[PDB]
Amino acid sequence: EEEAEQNLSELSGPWRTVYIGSTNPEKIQENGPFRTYFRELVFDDEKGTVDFYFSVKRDGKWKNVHVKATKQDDGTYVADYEGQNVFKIVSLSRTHLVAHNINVDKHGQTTELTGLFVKLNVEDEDLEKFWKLTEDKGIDKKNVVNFLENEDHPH
Amino acid sequence: QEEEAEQNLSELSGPWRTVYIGSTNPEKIQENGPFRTYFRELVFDDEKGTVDFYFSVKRDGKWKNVHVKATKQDDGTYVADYEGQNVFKIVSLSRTHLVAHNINVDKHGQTTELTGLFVKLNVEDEDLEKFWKLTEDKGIDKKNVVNFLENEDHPHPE
Repeated sequence: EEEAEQNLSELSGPWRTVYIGSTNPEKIQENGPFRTYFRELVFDDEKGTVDFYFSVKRDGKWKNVHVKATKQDDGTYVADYEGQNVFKIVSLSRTHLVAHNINVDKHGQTTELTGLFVKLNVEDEDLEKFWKLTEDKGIDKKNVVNFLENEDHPH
Repeated sequence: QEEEAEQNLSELSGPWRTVYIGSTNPEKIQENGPFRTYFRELVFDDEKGTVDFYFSVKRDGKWKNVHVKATKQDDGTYVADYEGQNVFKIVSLSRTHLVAHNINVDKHGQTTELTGLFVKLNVEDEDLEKFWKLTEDKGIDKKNVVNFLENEDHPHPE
């Protein structure tokens, strides 16, 4: 029985959107800029930044987008994406993230958003069980596909 | 003569995703292969002894949503029809992971052995309550919240 030491950087990895709510429905409608499907998040304690990787549809086409946010002394984060944004983490753990985002667009219109995201956790012993099983059946390592990374880097 | 297995897998139902899939025959999991399956959801029914699989596959340029129902056997294994006959065995399971071994026999009698690792997307009640309270605090109407876990308008992994 052992567990990895908790470090903010240990929260980095694949994350997925569960729910997103908005005071302005147009922002999260089909082709809305905030109807974002999360791919991965990278937390950096030393630089005080969070990098967001997500996908969103625009002009009927899916786009891969990266946004870097910077921590403020008040602990909140600022990011530029379809206007200015102030992002606040309401609850966080090894498995979930609940946040509140304030957006002011290029016309001075304000929208407040709430979101629930969850982390996809892959443990070491489970990976080991899969690999031992795979060699037991005589399957070559080049004969296995990583589905998780394909979803994290769609097109 | 082993004894009976007390099986309560009902609470493992929910959204699950594919992590890895290995195969003795590479053509089955390559692009356009019938076994390059992106899992979406698993529903276990302890009373009927079944498992329903919901997943997506791309067959010749188009994306397909597939539903497969499997049935347990005295054996402890499950059988299902999908691109042939299949015998599925759960080798390791827990609230978050499933490691399985599947044997497929296609229409030409060819036997393929596959291994797989799948992980569960677990959404806790404590966190769901926190989100709904916050949502209410900001005056957002429930009609204005989008569910991203069960939504047909999603991105393609390939």
